[PDB]
Amino acid sequence: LVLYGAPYERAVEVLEETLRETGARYALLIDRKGFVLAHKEALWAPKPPPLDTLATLVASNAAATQALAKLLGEARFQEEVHQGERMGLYVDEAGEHALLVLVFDETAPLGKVKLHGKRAAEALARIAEEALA
Amino acid sequence: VEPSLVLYGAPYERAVEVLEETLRETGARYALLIDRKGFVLAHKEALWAPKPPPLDTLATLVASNAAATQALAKLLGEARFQEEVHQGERMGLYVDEAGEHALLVLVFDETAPLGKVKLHGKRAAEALARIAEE
Ligand SMILES: [Mg+2]
Ligand SMILES: [Mg+2]
Repeated sequence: LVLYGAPYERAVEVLEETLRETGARYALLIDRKGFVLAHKEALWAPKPPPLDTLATLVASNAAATQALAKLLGEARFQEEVHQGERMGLYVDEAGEHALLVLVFDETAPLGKVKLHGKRAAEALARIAEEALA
Repeated sequence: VEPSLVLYGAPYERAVEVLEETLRETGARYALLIDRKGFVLAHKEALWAPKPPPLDTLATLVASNAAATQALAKLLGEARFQEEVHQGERMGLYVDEAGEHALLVLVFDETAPLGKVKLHGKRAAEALARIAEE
């Protein structure tokens, strides 16, 4: 998967609107190998952790949790939320081959992270499908 | 190797009562307390639920994931994640710390609302942390 030109612009605007609606810090669209396709940071937030590193670790986790999903009777998980004391991550599918990642702190309410995250994942899935066909 | 903690006698009965209560309040299928090596310390299944998947394998895989996501937690400034939800189309899993060395796991389907799973799951995990610490 590779986005450039118009579809890239469109994915970046989705990530921008998603950050405004959720109050999350960083939003990324990544492939399942961990390659960053697009990313946006909230102006107010500090410098993120290295985002390629974050993406590789999220893609490792997505491959690894499939065995557990299969034990529950499904090919893979659709979404996962990992909460620390102060930081959390929401990961959702953007179609078959990509993942939306949102990194948030206590100032994003989780309900919004998940609601606008789902919506963003669907918009990104259309972008990704249209760019792949 | 032995478990990080083993329960017996009254702590055990009390951990089992937490698990049964949590199943009733949440509508979840299976409720387990496990350690970070994958041993099942206590488990309870809802009377209506079918036979679970192999619960020793479920605890092992949850424990493997709990080790593996520490690098990602560290990257975000945390020693490890404190709670995780893995959501499938129909099934889900809620994992929460029960003190330093044990994890509460709840396995649910769409008949358990997620807001109940999390609220009663967090209460269970705190009651189990106490049982564990002592
Ligand atoms: Mg999804
Ligand atoms: Mg907790």
